[PDB]
Amino acid sequence: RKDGFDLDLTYVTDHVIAMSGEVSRFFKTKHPDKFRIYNLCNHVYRVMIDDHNVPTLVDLLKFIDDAKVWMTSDPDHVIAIHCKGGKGRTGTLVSSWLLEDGKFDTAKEALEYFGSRRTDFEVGDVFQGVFTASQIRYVGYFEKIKKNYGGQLPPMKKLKVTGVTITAIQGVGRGNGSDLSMQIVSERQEVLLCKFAEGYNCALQYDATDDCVTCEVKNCPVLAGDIKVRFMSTSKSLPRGYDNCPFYFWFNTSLVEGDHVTLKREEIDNPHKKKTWKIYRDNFTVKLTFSDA
Repeated sequence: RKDGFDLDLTYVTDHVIAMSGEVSRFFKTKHPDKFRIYNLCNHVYRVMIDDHNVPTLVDLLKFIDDAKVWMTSDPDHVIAIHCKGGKGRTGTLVSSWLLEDGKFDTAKEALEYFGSRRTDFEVGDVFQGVFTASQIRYVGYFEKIKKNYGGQLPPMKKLKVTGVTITAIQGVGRGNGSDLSMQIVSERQEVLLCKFAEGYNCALQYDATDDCVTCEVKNCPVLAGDIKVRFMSTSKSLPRGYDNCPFYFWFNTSLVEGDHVTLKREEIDNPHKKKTWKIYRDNFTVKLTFSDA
């Protein structure tokens, strides 16, 4: 800002920018004809990602391909990734790029580096100060793709949710799952809704001894690719976090191992924030049971 530019702009590296008339002016003078801008919310590449959500794995690989050709074609080329505040969504793509460009071997290091450069958190509180749990997971997904699938999408696995289990239920909503409903979202569309107490597409069992609820999930259509699962509540005590609900997460069907996915507190979106840890206890987990489809 010694040059007089007042932009919320960070050189994550010398050639990788994260940011939130003055902007066009900055790139025209500092990087004339040598910039590519990525809009997350004609040297412009658009990818629309909802606040506090992830790009699909397809969105992410498309971006990587586009970024790579631009970056490799000229030493002085720069990429600039912009968002609302240029935080979690921006960090997801930048960290993925940093992994692609070889600067880091692991997602954890890439993510932590982005957080240290972009924010004044620095290392320690980066993971939940900057990213959602799904955002962390998706950069981890990209790491696995690069290491084990040659930078390409894994073989498609199609699944159906046959069950959901939630542990440490006491103190969450009404404490017996009766306030809860579950929505499954694929490609921006609701594909299943379960209302627990009522038995609407499901059957609820509450176990007071194990402090858990288990719900048989009925009528799930075939799920393929990136799946968002949202939980809603009619209770007064369960706060809504991001995404207008108590808790939610994204996963990719083709990266599920075995017949289930179990997510710990820190792996679920909203409970990942420390402010909620009086509600979501250390043993709070959500597990989805699948069948092959």
